Amino acid sequence: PLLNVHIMQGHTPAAKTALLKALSDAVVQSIGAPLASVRAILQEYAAADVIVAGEVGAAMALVNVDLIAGRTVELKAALILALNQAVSASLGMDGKDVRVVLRDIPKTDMGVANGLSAMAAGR
Amino acid sequence: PLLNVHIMQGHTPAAKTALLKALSDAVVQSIGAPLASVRAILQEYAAADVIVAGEVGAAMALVNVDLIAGRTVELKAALILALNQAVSASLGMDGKDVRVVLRDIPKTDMGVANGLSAMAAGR
Amino acid sequence: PLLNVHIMQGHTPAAKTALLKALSDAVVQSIGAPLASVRAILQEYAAADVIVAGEVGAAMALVNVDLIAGRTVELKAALILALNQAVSASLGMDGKDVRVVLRDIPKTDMGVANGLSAMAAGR
Repeated sequence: PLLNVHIMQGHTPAAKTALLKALSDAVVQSIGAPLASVRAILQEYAAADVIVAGEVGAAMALVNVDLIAGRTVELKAALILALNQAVSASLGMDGKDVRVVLRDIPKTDMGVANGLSAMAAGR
Repeated sequence: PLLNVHIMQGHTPAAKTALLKALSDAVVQSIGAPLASVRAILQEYAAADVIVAGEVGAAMALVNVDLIAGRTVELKAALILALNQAVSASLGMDGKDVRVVLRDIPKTDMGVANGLSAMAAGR
Repeated sequence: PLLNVHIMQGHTPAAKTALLKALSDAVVQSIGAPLASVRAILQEYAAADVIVAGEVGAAMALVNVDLIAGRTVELKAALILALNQAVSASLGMDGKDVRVVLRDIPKTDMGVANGLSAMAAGR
């Protein structure tokens, strides 16, 4: 799965390091994805650049997951839950302030190493 | 709906604040989304970081919307139009330079507070 | 097709211009998209903000493509391959460190100029 993570400015590099590791482990543990398929990249936002429920500057975290289609509803649920808890724990956040979005990508639509599709790679 | 907005560098803080509020209002009023479900986060780009129709540095704005599946085509048209107008009015841009992308996320695939899925929470 | 590209910090301005042009060319050449429909925007990441296969700071590149649904499996394979090669050639990267994700967007869900869906304007 390919994760892009969006957090508020203000956490330390060490805290953000632990978040990346915790998200990666959360993917491996919750759905059994091979470690080599797990990537996550992080971006920080100033409070002035976010709005939540009509309130500019309210805290949020967002984990977007592009992953190969075919996971059961139950594994998808485990993944959302594990990622939400990984963010809340790593950043000292309330889980109500975190959102996780899964985008099911068909195997013909997901690239892997050297520009082959996941279907081409026999995933 | 979760919005990530991509705009050119150089706009005033007031205009970016007005943009975020106008985007949130556009979602609530065009599709009747619960206010608590509406989040938007903003990212700025240097001209050197964009290419449009082969022209490097062409001004653009982009609104990506991850929203729960099931809205009618009619509601999606109202949403796309309302978001385009929110960008155009807030930033003083031509609507031809703005793009809106809606990504339908099944209720099993959309996280809500505390890492339950939208389906789990009875949406 | 609307591309958002994610690369590591530290590449030359010439390399990033070449990357934007090569990505645009790859889309036109591989699937026959009209040049006017092709946009790409670029974001750079610090080593501290990425994790790949559990390794914080491992170099990566990511090309996310939102495109109107309907392209065949073969055209998608050509696109994923061409985009991976545009990144690797432009940035001097190993193609194993690049990923491409395609997101099929129904015409009802893809905004075009002035807040109309691609269906309201017919793509």
